[PDB]
Amino acid sequence: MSTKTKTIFDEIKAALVLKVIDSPLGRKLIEEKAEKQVSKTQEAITKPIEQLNKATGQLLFSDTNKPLHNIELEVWDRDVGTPSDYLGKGVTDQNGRFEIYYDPEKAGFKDAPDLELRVIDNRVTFDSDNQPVYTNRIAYIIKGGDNVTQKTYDFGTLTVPYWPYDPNSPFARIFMPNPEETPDDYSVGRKFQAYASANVLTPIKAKHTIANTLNPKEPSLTQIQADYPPNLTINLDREKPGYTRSDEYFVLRVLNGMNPCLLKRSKSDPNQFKMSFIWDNYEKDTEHDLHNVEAYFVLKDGKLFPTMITIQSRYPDSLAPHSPLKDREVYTPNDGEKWLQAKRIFRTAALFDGEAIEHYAKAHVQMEQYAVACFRNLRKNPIRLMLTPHLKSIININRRGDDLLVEPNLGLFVTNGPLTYPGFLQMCTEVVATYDWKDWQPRQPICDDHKYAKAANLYWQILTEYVDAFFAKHQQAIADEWVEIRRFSEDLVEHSMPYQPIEGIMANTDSDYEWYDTGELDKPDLPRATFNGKTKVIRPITNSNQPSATDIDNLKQCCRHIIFHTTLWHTWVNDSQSDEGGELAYNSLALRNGSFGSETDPNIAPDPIEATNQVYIFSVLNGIKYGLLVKNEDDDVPEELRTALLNRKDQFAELGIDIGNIRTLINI
Ligand SMILES: [Fe+2]
Ligand code: NA
Repeated sequence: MSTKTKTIFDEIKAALVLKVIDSPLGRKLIEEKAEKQVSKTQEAITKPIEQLNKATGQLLFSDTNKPLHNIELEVWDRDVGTPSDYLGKGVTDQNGRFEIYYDPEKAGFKDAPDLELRVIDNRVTFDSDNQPVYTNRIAYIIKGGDNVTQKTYDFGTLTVPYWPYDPNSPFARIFMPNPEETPDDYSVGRKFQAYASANVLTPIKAKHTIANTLNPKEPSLTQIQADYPPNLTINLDREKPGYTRSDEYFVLRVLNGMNPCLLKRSKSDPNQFKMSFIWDNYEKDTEHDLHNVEAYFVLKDGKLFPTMITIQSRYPDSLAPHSPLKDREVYTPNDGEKWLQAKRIFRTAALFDGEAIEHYAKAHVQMEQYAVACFRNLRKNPIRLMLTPHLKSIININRRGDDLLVEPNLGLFVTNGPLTYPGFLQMCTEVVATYDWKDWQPRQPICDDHKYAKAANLYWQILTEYVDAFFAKHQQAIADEWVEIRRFSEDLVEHSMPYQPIEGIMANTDSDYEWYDTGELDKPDLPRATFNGKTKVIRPITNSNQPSATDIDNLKQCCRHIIFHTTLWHTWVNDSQSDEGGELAYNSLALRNGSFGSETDPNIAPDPIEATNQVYIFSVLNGIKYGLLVKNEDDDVPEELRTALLNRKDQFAELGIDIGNIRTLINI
């Protein structure tokens, strides 16, 4: 086997690299990498303006050719084999035009400056006394004329690749071939936690992988499970045997698990509920099985009990979408082990769906567009201070997932998922083509045990208070620089997906059943705009250069949406990955060879390498936990939000939630 040797050397290689980085050598390089990307903020050139010289011009985005507005510019002298010299500061106007006053005399050495224009980025931090701290970063450098001896030097109109859009993605994403040159890097802490976690967990996965080549049936599932730390379900079953396989727990995790199911209620019998996963739209891979599974529940006295689970499976042959299905089967809670096996199958469909749609699609992809637009257009406007800390760093993790999670042949969700890469992708494009911010609100609690709904609504009201307060406080500044909000809106609409009414797994085909709550769902009746000849999925926040009641409310809602999904939602879906899928016997992204058998059957379960990679990835992804609202390890979370969340600590406690476990952003 040609693959065995290279696989081994690759696992070894990975291990060694992690040794190097998770060490003094690695840490020094990381920390210094962080320190160099800080631009020393220069002081104003106080001197008579007549005695000063000037440089003028206009800056445009390289991809939209729109003005690069309100961005800081520094005039420097670039000298060969000599340190550069600072000559003057200034900003672009809303048309990207600039008239920088610079002093040639800070040349010192030469008779005339050889000009160099720097585009300057910056992050805002709050100090001890809650006052803004501006930390610069060099965004771009343009070479200007040499021997400049004119009292006005003009660059004219130039383009700048500032946060460019990826033209090869079906999604609005940043263009980042080299993730090593991100314009928004992680914190050194986030990096350190990552490399540490990986250094602990990777030698295990490596051991298993190397072991698998020596014997394709080894290591056992028992050995793989043992060699990793236990998860929630293992612990639970260690206290009370078989608890997590019970109906009560099945329902609880359907409601509040990693994939918190938005159930369908019956129109005739409002006590009847169901959840459908149908994959007729998608291409099955050759290894795993595919199951159209539907779980039915009844509501009795504020409790949800499972009534049946129907399973309709693809033949192993049935690869292409809409290929033949085996006869649908029906399972009730008294059908014993076939009932238990049905519950496991449902769990796996729910886990793969949860990772594709609820996680990767709804959280990562949907929020990246807001990130890119935000950092593209929000500078002078206070809303920046409100949005950036939640949208920062997400470009990094998505670009990483391009290799780690959703790579055409090596990514976990593709490989371990029952679909081909085109299938998984199709799920993603399908749902993201319908995600908008307008009139969006969290689902309502079906019952008292519906923890996620209660949690989500509480958090939502917190966000409402926060947003209202913030908008009130910075009203004048928000209005004064509303143009930024317009450019923000325009970038969002223009770069979003073309709208496409829902289809596939998340589309209801049932006449009897309707979504019990529609607040999170797509509102097709609400008008959407058109760009480039297609109706766009994201609705515009504004189309005027000054705010109005409508426009302001629009912005407030968009802000609520963004903050909600970048904090609580992603927290919930991501940090629940171990709890749902840490134990192989209980859950996986797919099943094999009929999917029916005892949960100890290694033929049904993932093969050793898929298994170990499953547990590895879940444990890593939930094991890295940097960036929490309460902890505020980056000192950039506006204090109003913090105090709003802290104020409501105990109501969250009453739902078994620590507000300190709520992440600030998406960076894992
Ligand atoms: Fe994530
Ligand atoms: Na696959």
